[PDB]
Amino acid sequence: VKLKVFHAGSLTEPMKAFKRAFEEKHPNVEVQTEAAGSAATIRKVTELGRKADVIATADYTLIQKMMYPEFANWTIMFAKNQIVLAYRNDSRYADEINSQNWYEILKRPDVRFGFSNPNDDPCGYRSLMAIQLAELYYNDPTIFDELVAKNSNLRFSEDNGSYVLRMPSSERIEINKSKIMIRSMEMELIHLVESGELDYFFIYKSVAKQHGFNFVELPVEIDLSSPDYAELYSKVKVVLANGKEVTGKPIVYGITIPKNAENRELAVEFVKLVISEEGQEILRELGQEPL
Repeated sequence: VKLKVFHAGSLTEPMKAFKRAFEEKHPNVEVQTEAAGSAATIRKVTELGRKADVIATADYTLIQKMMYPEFANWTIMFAKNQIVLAYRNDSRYADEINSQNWYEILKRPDVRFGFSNPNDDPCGYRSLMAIQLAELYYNDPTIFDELVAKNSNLRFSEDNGSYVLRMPSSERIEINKSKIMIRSMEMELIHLVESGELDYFFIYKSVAKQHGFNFVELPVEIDLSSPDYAELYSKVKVVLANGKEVTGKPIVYGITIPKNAENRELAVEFVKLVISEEGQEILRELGQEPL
C-alpha cells in the first residue's frame, strides 16, 4: 500500500522520521511524501486533481479556508515554530549581524536576501508580516518600505495601527533581482544561500537548525512564535491572490485527512502517530516545540 502524504516544506525533516516510524509499525506500507508550500500543497487536491491521504500545513487555518467543505471538514492543530533570519558563516557581514542591527545590515546595497512566495507558502507571508511588525516594535516606519516595498511591488497599507498587504497574483509579483530572490517554498531558499546567491533568508528556526545555518532571533513581538503576543501579531494581515485573508497569528501547524483519501484507515493511523507523544518528540528533536 502507498500512503500519500502532502506536506508543508518545513515538515520535510520530520516527515523522514514519521515515514521511518510508520513503516516500522506497518511493513506493508510505503509512505510517499511530497513537499510544497502549504497553500500549493493544498491546491494539489483542490485544483490539480490529486488524491492525498494526509495533508499537513504550516498554518492550520489554511485547511479550513481552502478545503472546507468539499475537500475536508476537520483539522487537528499541532506544533509551533518561529521566524528567524538565517545565514552562513561566509554570508556578507555575518560576523557583524545581531538582533539589534539586522535590518540595517539587510539595507546595505551589497547584501542580498530571500523569502518565499506568500501566495504559496506560510513562511513567505509570515516573513513579510514579521518585517512589517518590526516597524511597530522598533517604532521605525521605514523598515518594510526600504527592505521590501522599494524592492518589489509588495506593499502594506496602514490604518490606525493595522496593516494590510494585498498580494498580486504570483505571475504579477515583481522583485528587484539585485536585492531579493523569492521561491515558491522556503525550503528552496536553502539552495540559494548554500550556493552564495543569497546572504540571508527569512526562515523557520526549526529549518535553520536542521540545516546548520546561523540565525538571528527576531523580537518575540514580531516573530510569530508565542501565544502570549497574539494581540501584537494580529495587527498585520495579508490577502493572498486567491482572496483568502491570513492574519498574523502564533505559528501552529495543522493536519487533516482529505475526503477523497484512498487509504483512510492507514491515514488515521498516520495522523495518530504525528500527534502522539512519539510524534511530539520527533518534532521537538527537530526544533518544533509542542502545543
